[PDB]
Amino acid sequence: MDKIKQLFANNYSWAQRMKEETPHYLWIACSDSRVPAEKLTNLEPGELFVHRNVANQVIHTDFNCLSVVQYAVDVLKIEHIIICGHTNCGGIHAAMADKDLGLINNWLLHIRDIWFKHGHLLGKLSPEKRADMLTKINVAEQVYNLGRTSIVKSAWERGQKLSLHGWVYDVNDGFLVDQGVMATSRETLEISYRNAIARLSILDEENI
Amino acid sequence: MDKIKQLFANNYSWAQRMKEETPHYLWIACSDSRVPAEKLTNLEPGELFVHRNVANQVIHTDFNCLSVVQYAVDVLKIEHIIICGHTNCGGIHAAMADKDLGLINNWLLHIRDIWFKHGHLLGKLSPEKRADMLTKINVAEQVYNLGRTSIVKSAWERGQKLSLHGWVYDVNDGFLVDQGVMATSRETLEISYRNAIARLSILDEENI
Amino acid sequence: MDKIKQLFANNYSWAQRMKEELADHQTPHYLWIACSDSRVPAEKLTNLEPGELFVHRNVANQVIHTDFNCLSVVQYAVDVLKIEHIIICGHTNCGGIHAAMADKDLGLINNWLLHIRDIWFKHGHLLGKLSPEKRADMLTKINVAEQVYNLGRTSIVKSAWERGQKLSLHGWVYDVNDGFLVDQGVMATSRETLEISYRNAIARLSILDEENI
Amino acid sequence: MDKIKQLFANNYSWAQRMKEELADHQTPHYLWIACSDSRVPAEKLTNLEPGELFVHRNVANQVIHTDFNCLSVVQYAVDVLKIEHIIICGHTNCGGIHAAMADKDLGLINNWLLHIRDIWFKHGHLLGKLSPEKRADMLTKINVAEQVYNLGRTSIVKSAWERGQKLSLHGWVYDVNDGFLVDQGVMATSRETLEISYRNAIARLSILDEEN
Ligand SMILES: [Zn+2]
Ligand SMILES: [Zn+2]
Ligand SMILES: [Zn+2]
Ligand SMILES: [Zn+2]
Repeated sequence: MDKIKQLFANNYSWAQRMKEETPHYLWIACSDSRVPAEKLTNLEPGELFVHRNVANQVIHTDFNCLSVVQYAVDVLKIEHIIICGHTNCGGIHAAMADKDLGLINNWLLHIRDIWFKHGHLLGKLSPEKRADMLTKINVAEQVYNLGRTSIVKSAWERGQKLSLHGWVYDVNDGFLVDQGVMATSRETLEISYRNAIARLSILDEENI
Repeated sequence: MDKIKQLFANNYSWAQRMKEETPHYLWIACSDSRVPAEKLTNLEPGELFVHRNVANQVIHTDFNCLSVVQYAVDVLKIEHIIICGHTNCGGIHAAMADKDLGLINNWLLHIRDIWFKHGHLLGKLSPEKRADMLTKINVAEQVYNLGRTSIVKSAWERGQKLSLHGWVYDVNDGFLVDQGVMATSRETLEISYRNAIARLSILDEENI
Repeated sequence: MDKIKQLFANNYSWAQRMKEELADHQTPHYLWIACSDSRVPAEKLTNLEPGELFVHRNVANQVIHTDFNCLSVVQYAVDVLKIEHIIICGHTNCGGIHAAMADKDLGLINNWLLHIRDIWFKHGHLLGKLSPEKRADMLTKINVAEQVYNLGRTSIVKSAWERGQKLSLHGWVYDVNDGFLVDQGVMATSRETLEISYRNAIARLSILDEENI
Repeated sequence: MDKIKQLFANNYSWAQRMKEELADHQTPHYLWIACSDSRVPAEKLTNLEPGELFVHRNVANQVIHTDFNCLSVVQYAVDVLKIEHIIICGHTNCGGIHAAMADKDLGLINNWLLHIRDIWFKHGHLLGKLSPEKRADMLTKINVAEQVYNLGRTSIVKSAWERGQKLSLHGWVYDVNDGFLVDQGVMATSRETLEISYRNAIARLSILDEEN
């Protein structure tokens, strides 16, 4: 192992070079995302409370992610939760491949369920565009799952200001693109989710 | 919603400025650590595969983290997993506080079990230093847990090259500090864990 | 307190009776995944010999993709105990199904039951074609079919099949008023037979008797 | 395959018999958390009226702090069904305890059982004083004590107590050779009684008869 030594070297050089010269958002992103949230958003370290998992999921009964959410909402009183996906997501491609990759396959079955849920849409899409579309639909679905948590519903019910957001950044331009699901209440969840799916389901003439 | 608008402005300006101008590590870090791993390690982007949760835990039965680990080891063939803690960890402080914070308290009970495991040590330490020591002990314990997973044990059993590391990022100097648990095998895990705890139990003349 | 004291008295009485008036069946041959409501016990339903059932019970008998607890029961049952039959058993008048369908925030359990609500959505057209007082029991039946489908898609079961291990998956429901086990159609000995039977089962359930419309 | 066909014939036979020869107990009054081994069924052990038990079973009857499955059963039982008694029941000759104690990689289940191994090491001094053939049954007992302790530290149970809701936690073990439920000593109606009873139970288990 030389890569560990290289990492210590780079950390030392960075820290030295730098010295020579209340979080407000919960950010839920993917483990294989290339650009850190803070870089994408030009925020100061500490501004974001960050959870990262494979393919940026909010699975209904994932104690890990739900714990981060409950802590953020009920304890940190964070007012904004952002789910950020990205193009060329290895998690998404892994979910779409037909290989048993072992335990991770069970995690990615939730994504496969989303694929089936939108099977009519994705079936009408030319196969090479399907990954990008799934990546976007996934973000929309994860915001919907987040807004359906007991944690978020309760926060809203008691009058706590809390907004949910779902974006995708394209590795080809670094722009965050809103996928259209934005919730500040259960009604705005339902409406913007339906709206967003309808919009995502309009395919360019690369159909069937 | 101004904070969200600001984020889109920063992102746009960032990506414009930027244009006009195989992961090798699994990095398991804390959701409330402030400096991102990518910056701190000053590596090539995409070099890190990142999981972040509250208090950088590898819980034996956490599907989320174990999935990341299995994926990283069995599929990505990553050779280095690093658990990184950090000083002034809100997760650790939360674990040590006697408040019911709701669901997150269940997540942090694993940390409290670690505190009890090392209760004699921590009790001999002045109260204002205990959070600091628990944070370090926690990293050693999480590396131990990681090395005890079926995934890591199997990887080693079949002769796959895989190392586990446990560091703490020090905010006051930006340096990664090795906590001394470094495992390339079950035997090196046992020894370096025992070695690490023994070293961490030497308290500065600030006893009782 | 009196309920507990009475429980010990019931137990002591039964155990002592047994004495002055299981070990041969060390390894169970069936895994029974069922609901925590435990209306009619599996033993009563099946009249199997003592020890033959390995049992997991959770709210509304779910096999959630990423549930470490259930997946652990399944993996141990299949890879360690070498069980060749897994049965998912639902039941009518299921409190979990009823809670899942109710709008109330019951707290933590709502998150567990969101998986059943997803299933409800997944078959919303069909369930909307049913009379209101028939919907819970249709959702109970559909739930069981979906859980067999989930079980058969686990890495655990698929790997068992892929390496030639004999394993069958079953999904039944009984009416709590009569105790007759009814097969819901999803029965898998392979990924192919899972696909076919799952598809056929949903198609069959979508052909509504006019009583239920 | 014949086993299944037989099972349906048994069922039809029993159900048919019943017809030509539960609904009054729609809400159970006990939560029974026990092992998937299900050696002597809870109904047989307790002789309760049909429907009185709400049952969760998993390998080696664990209450893991972050297990959504068990915690969901517990929260539904406490907050929704308003159950006032939760019982954790272990049993001798537990395959999960035996698997926990063995060094074999059995795959995924090993991760679930790492929690039992943590308990094994937590009480490593005690368990080393026992004769090898007595260790599994001692770990079974300690396991139950520790799971009651975990249950009583859940946010679900602490909140129930905090708000004044009547709730008791129990931890029993039965010998598969005789069916007598034996109380392992951790019994909590409050956080304070949880602590005292937990400490007392471990102390009592630490006082060894003959078997060294
Ligand atoms: Zn990704
Ligand atoms: Zn932290
Ligand atoms: Zn039920
Ligand atoms: Zn057992």
